[PDB]
Amino acid sequence: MADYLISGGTGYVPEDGLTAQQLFASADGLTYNDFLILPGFIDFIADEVDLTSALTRKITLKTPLISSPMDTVTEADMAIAMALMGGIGFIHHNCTPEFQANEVRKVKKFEQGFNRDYPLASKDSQKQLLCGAAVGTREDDKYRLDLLTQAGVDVIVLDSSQGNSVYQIAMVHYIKQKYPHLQVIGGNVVTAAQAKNLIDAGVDGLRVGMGCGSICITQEVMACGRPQGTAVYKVAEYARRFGVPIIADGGIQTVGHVVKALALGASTVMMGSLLAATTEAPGEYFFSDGVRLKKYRGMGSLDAMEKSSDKVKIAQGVSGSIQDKGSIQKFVPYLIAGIQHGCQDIGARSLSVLRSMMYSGELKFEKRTMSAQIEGGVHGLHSYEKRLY
Amino acid sequence: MADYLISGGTGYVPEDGLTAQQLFASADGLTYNDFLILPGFIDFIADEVDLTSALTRKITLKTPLISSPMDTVTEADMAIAMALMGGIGFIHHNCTPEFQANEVRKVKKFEQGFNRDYPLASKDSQKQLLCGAAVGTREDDKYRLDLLTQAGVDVIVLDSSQGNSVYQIAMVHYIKQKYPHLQVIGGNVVTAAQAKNLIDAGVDGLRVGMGCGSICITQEVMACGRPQGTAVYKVAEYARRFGVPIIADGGIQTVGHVVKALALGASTVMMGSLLAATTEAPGEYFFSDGVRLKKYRGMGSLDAMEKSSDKVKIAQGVSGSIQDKGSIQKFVPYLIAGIQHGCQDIGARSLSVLRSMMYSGELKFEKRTMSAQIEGGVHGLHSYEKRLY
Amino acid sequence: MADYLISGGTGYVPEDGLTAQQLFASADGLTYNDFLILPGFIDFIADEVDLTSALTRKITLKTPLISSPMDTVTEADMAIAMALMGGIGFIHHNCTPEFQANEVRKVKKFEQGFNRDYPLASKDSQKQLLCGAAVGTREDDKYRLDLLTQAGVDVIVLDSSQGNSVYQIAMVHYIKQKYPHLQVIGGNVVTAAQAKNLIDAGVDGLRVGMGCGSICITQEVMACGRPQGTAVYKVAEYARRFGVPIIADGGIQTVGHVVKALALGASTVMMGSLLAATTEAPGEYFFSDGVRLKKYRGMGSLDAMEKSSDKVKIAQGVSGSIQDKGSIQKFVPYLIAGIQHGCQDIGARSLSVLRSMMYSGELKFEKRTMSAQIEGGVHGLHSYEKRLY
Amino acid sequence: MADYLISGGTGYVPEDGLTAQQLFASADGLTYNDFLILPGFIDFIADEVDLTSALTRKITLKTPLISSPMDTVTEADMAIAMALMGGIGFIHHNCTPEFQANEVRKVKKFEQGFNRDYPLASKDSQKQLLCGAAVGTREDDKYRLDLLTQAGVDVIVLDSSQGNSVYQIAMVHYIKQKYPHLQVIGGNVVTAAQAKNLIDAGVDGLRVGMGCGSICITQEVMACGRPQGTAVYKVAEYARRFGVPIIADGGIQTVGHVVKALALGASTVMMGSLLAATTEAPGEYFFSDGVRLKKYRGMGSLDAMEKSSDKVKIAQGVSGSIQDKGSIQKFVPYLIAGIQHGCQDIGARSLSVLRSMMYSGELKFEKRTMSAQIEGGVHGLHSYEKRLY
Ligand SMILES: NC(=O)c1ccc[n+]([C@@H]2O[C@H](COP(=O)([O-])OP(=O)(O)OC[C@H]3O[C@@H](n4cnc5c(N)ncnc54)[C@H](O)[C@@H]3O)[C@@H](O)[C@H]2O)c1
Ligand SMILES: NC(=O)c1ccc[n+]([C@@H]2O[C@H](COP(=O)([O-])OP(=O)(O)OC[C@H]3O[C@@H](n4cnc5c(N)ncnc54)[C@H](O)[C@@H]3O)[C@@H](O)[C@H]2O)c1
Ligand SMILES: NC(=O)c1ccc[n+]([C@@H]2O[C@H](COP(=O)([O-])OP(=O)(O)OC[C@H]3O[C@@H](n4cnc5c(N)ncnc54)[C@H](O)[C@@H]3O)[C@@H](O)[C@H]2O)c1
Ligand SMILES: NC(=O)c1ccc[n+]([C@@H]2O[C@H](COP(=O)([O-])OP(=O)(O)OC[C@H]3O[C@@H](n4cnc5c(N)ncnc54)[C@H](O)[C@@H]3O)[C@@H](O)[C@H]2O)c1
Ligand SMILES: O=c1[nH]cnc2c1ncn2[C@@H]1O[C@H](COP(=O)(O)O)[C@@H](O)[C@H]1O
Ligand SMILES: O=c1[nH]cnc2c1ncn2[C@@H]1O[C@H](COP(=O)(O)O)[C@@H](O)[C@H]1O
Ligand SMILES: O=c1[nH]cnc2c1ncn2[C@@H]1O[C@H](COP(=O)(O)O)[C@@H](O)[C@H]1O
Ligand SMILES: O=c1[nH]cnc2c1ncn2[C@@H]1O[C@H](COP(=O)(O)O)[C@@H](O)[C@H]1O
Repeated sequence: MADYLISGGTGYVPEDGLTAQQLFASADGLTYNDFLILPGFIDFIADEVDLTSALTRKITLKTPLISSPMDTVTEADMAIAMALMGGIGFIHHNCTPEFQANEVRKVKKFEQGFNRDYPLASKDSQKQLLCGAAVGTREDDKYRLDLLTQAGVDVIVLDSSQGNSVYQIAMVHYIKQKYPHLQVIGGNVVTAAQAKNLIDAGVDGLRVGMGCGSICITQEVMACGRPQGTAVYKVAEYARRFGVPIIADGGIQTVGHVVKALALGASTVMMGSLLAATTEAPGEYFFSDGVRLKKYRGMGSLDAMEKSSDKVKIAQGVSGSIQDKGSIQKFVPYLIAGIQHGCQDIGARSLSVLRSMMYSGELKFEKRTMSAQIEGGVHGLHSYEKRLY
Repeated sequence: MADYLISGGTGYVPEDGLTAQQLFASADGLTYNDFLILPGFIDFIADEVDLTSALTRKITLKTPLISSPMDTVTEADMAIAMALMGGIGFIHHNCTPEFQANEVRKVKKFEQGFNRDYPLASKDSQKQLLCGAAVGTREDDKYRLDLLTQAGVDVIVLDSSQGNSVYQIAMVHYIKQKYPHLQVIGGNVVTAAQAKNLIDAGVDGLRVGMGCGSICITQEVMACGRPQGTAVYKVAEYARRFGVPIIADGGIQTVGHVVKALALGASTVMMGSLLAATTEAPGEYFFSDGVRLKKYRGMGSLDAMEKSSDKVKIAQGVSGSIQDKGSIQKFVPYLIAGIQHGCQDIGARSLSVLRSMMYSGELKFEKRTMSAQIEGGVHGLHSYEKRLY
Repeated sequence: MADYLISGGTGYVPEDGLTAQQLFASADGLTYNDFLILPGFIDFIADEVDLTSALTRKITLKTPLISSPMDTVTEADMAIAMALMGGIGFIHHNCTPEFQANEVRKVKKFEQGFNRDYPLASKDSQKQLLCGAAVGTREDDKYRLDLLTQAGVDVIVLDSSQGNSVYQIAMVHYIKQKYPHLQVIGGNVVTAAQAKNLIDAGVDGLRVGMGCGSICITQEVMACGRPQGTAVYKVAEYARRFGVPIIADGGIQTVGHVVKALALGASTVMMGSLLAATTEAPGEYFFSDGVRLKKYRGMGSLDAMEKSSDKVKIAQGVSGSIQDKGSIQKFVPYLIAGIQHGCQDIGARSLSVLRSMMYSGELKFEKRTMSAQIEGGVHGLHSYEKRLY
Repeated sequence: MADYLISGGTGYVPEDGLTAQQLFASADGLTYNDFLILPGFIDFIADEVDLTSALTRKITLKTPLISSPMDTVTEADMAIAMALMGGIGFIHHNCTPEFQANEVRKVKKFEQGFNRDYPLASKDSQKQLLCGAAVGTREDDKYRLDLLTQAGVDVIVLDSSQGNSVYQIAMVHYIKQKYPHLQVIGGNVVTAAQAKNLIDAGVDGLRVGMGCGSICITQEVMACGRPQGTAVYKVAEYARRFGVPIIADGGIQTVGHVVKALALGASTVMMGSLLAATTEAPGEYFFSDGVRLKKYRGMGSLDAMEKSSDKVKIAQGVSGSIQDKGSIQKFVPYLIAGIQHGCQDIGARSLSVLRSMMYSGELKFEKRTMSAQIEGGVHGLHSYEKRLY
């Protein structure tokens, strides 16, 4: 019985798999599809799994999930639904300042019932729903920010492809002195050197990803960006040294990508395309080839840039369509159950525990070859029907 | 004279290829498609090749092949046919306890003739066919297990996606105390750390693979699993230290995948999709686009979970169809002859010899690039017809 | 302020140094002099440090220190003194069976006072001092073992240069069936492959080291042995999987070697030359060139083999002398204070905690070049006097 | 109990240490002092160890030991004694042809008794002692070789610092056509490329080492040679492909160097300095500072090149003295017992088995750091006396 004397509270666990530190040592360009998380020990049911998540230094959500500040994803209906599910939405800024402040006002005034329960409903002190908003880094964004702070916005995201700029750092120093209470997320960043300049400017969170988004062409136009899994791991590991949470933003096609982003050190995950074409996503449904579709586009797509408007405009995103997904109040419970089940197979009873296992090297990972990615999908069938829930 | 003095019973063999230990040192995600086994020396005919296989610590099969405990693969007709061919079948548990015990009873009472010959017919002491059954890890599975042990079941498989759980370890300790004679296979596991907890619980065999199965989506939903060749090699090497055989389960598309699974240290191989849509697989044939198909589905697909029905259910598998393959009594002889010719090209006269050559580093392997996998398949033709036998 | 959300109970610690696994990855021949342990965090005084140590599966000492079964180190006076200090002594077997049983009898009958205090005095259930004895693997050792078990010996060490033998495994099986209460330490071993056979034979502890001891010539005579730090790490890691403690035996010149041996996974440390030429070490003091010396010799030295006696005898050790060190009741408190201060600088409040930090990767090491070993000694002085306490 | 089914005749052995192939992969300059052989499993007594050794393609000695063709080591008294002990001696050629043929004649005419027993006495078909002789690669060496073959010499060594020459290859072709029965050892070589040219010329054995010998200065004069352990391993591995045995020549200070040389693939070991200053070594004893010494010198030392004398001669060796060792009939039994005990600790019951274990990867090695070489010698004593037997 005296095994406790020879190694204390450890006990022997066979070594198998790679720590996150080893998984990224090779300096390949790993994205979420390129690796798996190895199963752990299960000693809890999947419903016990705590999804409590830092959005910023001060704001805590009960679900890691965020709707992206895009004009085809997040206006007040999306922000209300995401808050009720225990995430948040950032109202997009491809609209007039007064329009965006009116969308924020609708979220802050919602009250519910003015039929279901929302035990994760992600409220502020006054029992109003939490709301985020995007702003740019121009001089008009100072006026927009006056209106949004008057409308009771809880958190601001500085909304750029490349947040490591004098323009953004000046905007951070301006917000943190004029509205010291206001939580500011800087971004986008993909390197620790970008993250250090915004953390030194005093941001309360970071938004991580460049390229990677489903509608994005920044990598093939600008040559610039990073494989998103590697960016999330590198920026989360840097931001963690300063107590700064990160949002893994863009490239999330599946529940398994969400679990990978959280496991690599993201505190929250931001989705455009996964929440696009829901009932709460702005714009109308339409039929093309007998499929109920809704528009979805990059904010640096030409039609997104033509709205509300150096002579030649470089596209950084595409405009397209996503098939109807139903309602956020149906889809986000599927994401929550999928995340909890993923955490349960991993043996983490909490997302804070999941990241603690990753940084301690208790959590183990495994690379996938191309043939392993084929083997991990559906293969060898004549036909099949992938109904996820 | 001098050769024996200078190096004993060795003699010089040029070094070429990698040992299994070197093949997996790189920590890539190798699956079966990612590597080849190098040819050895042939000094026997392929019909000399002994396919004798440990299923558990106590049970030996004269052939390595197992039918998977799936409701579209293994009821009594499959289990009878697989036993007569010298494998075994595990009766699925997506049915009431009395139905599954009646399927087991039909296997144990079969006798043959109540006409081919079955010199590998895989029988117990009383000359009844061997039968396996699946059970879960709930409290109803204790009653199910009582009925199955009354029906004379020879071996139990504990049937989970992630067998390293308190629920499963408790079910192992319960079976081994109440039914000490009964052989228990634990699983599914893909890591040695999972394998150690079930081997310490006292399982008699392990079932290896998570993801990998043709109908499986656990990797894209849960983020969790392993490339199956790597999982088989790692878990077989760990389980071997304790005298525990392993079943390589799922991702077997070809005879070459079976030979690879056995070469990597699997004692037996379990198939769903390769034995699905045979005459003995449960369910009816049907025609769609002029092809004779039969249903094949994951046990964690939604329509499989609906049978005999936490409000939102997460799919871990798809539902689909496989093209008709004929009869087990035709197809399993093709698998046996294919395994024997593979062993003959390798220079192993037995599967025990094959694994001994692998652990001693006598058996050599070679990685395949993507261009080598293309080169290894059919290429450069206008059209062709792949008639396998 | 929610830093706990982003990484749970870990918290950020800069990475510096190597884990023990990395320190031995290079496959150099590291001994204790070849590496340092890096300092940790101090949150306790050195006297709080708990030195409770497993000698075997069942026996616990309150100090990690053992006197070696050598005829110039351990008879009853050494064994009494080492037990009173909270270690143990193994009575040597280079004597008649009746003489060794009489030495053991003197330890078991001691009582104290028939005046310092001994709060670590390392007693049995009946409040007698613990005593070990050595035996060989011949047929006369069965009679010797009968006398020693009648004399009330608590633990047996099987005393060979190379314990992985049929002769030794047979002696283990013989002891464990005839004397099932009796604790057996196997050895000497230096590889996990040797440790496997003795652990499978059923030893309760292992003695680790071959060559390495101050009087050793086994390496330049037999070509056979291992660098002792590497042997301790590799055998302790293997033995830990089975709950078997290890004794790091030989090559301990300093307190820092003891702290290194314990950090590398040794449960206890065995000393010959460090405890030789104390007042309790057998044999007389003598003067040569004006220095008070006592004889110290290997048990495979020719004069040690000439005592109590294939015509040509191979020496495996030398015969020599050590300068007088005083008394065990003065020297072992210096070793204890040195071990506790080493643990305090490391940041481990217990030896069980120290090994837990090492296996978990929290304890970091650092290799020393030859120039770093020079820099870590006394250097650049005209003269100096190294008074240790 | 079917553990044989899962891995055949292998059985599980924990991997620990390096195979010889891995030990030399790093391309350091390992000599014998730089590595250890790890202990194996002992299932035999050391006297069972068979030391039967190929000298050439045709000649077998019962002991691996050869006296070097040096004028301070091997004339007829040494060659007789080495043959009676079950090695051989090569009579040196720093003499006139008639003198060397008379030394060979005395060995071939010896008979014994014209009283110990010599069960290893290393005779030819006619029950005469085996004798070797050296020759050079000049035209006078053709006449010398006529006389030596008339005197009944059994084996010739071609005696050069650098055997990969037109002069030596011509001499090999000349011997093999004029005396087809006569066994020829080529050398010295240290690379496989040198070995390939002499093996293609048709030598029956190789002599391996350049520098390394105790009296060597070839490395600091010529810049040319190899670390002897590495040379033995490389040349033995190459020569083994053709069934050619190797002599490891020079740098043998200890029994452990002999066991290392044999384990690295040497079939026999050649000694100068270890057999110098024995009673059978040519030259007289003399006293200097009260020590009974005998001269020992390199054959390329100036005073060795003066005997039997562009104009400037380069020393390749030193002239010196060795302390008296006694008689070959006392010392060679110590070498034999030391080799057998080293083999017993390693777990090889034969030298053919030892080399088979090394090439198959079963024999494991371990590098020594400088601090491990210190720890492996005598350390931490005031004084000591190293009596070897
Ligand atoms: N994450 C991505 O990979 C990514 C890539 C492209 C676009 N987007 C999104 O599309 C939208 C537009 O992105 P963007 O980066 O093109 O917008 P942006 O306004 O940040 O940048 C456009 C250009 O204006 C410059 N700029 C910004 N503020 C300035 C100031 N005060 N003075 C002078 N120049 C200034 C920028 O450096 C850049 O050259 C945002 O919603 C953004 O998140 C995201
Ligand atoms: N590739 C694979 O290995 C794989 C992947 C997915 C599903 N499957 C198969 O699909 C079927 C279902 O797999 P599964 O893992 O979903 O079934 P499962 O019943 O093992 O697990 C379902 C859930 O219930 C939990 N659970 C199990 N026993 C419990 C108990 N007593 N109390 C409380 N909670 C308990 C589990 O931890 C898990 O959260 C099986 O046939 C399985 O083999 C296999
Ligand atoms: N550093 C070390 O670990 C080391 C090295 C050398 C010696 N020593 C010590 O010196 C002493 C002698 O060591 P040793 O290994 O020479 O003693 P030993 O008795 O274990 O071995 C001596 C020889 O006898 C053989 N032998 C042992 N039992 C036998 C049996 N029943 N039948 C036949 N042969 C048998 C062994 O295999 C070996 O060849 C011990 O105190 C030992 O601990 C220790
Ligand atoms: N460690 C060693 O291997 C080593 C090193 C130096 C010397 N030695 C020994 O010292 C002795 C002398 O060695 P050596 O190599 O100096 O002797 P050597 O006669 O082989 O070489 C001396 C020189 O003469 C040349 N030579 C040889 N045969 C020739 C021919 N027919 N025509 C023209 N040139 C020819 C050689 O190439 C070399 O330049 C030998 O006993 C040898 O084994 C050994
Ligand atoms: O026009 C664009 N080009 C590049 N990236 C964009 C653009 N518009 C939005 N993004 C990014 O894409 C993310 C959404 O990606 P998705 O979830 O994969 O669809 C957003 O949150 C932005 O970071
Ligand atoms: O619903 C499911 N999801 C994931 N894996 C499954 C599911 N049902 C069965 N499996 C696994 O898939 C294996 C069969 O894989 P196949 O032989 O490649 O078709 C089974 O034996 C199970 O381990
Ligand atoms: O004759 C011998 N040769 C080699 N090792 C020995 C011999 N006798 C004892 N030993 C070992 O040396 C250890 C003591 O080493 P020391 O503490 O460094 O002096 C003992 O416990 C034995 O393992
Ligand atoms: O003059 C010389 N220089 C260098 N090596 C020599 C010389 N003479 C003999 N040797 C080598 O030294 C070996 C003996 O080395 P030892 O046994 O270490 O003393 C001989 O067999 C030769 O290969």
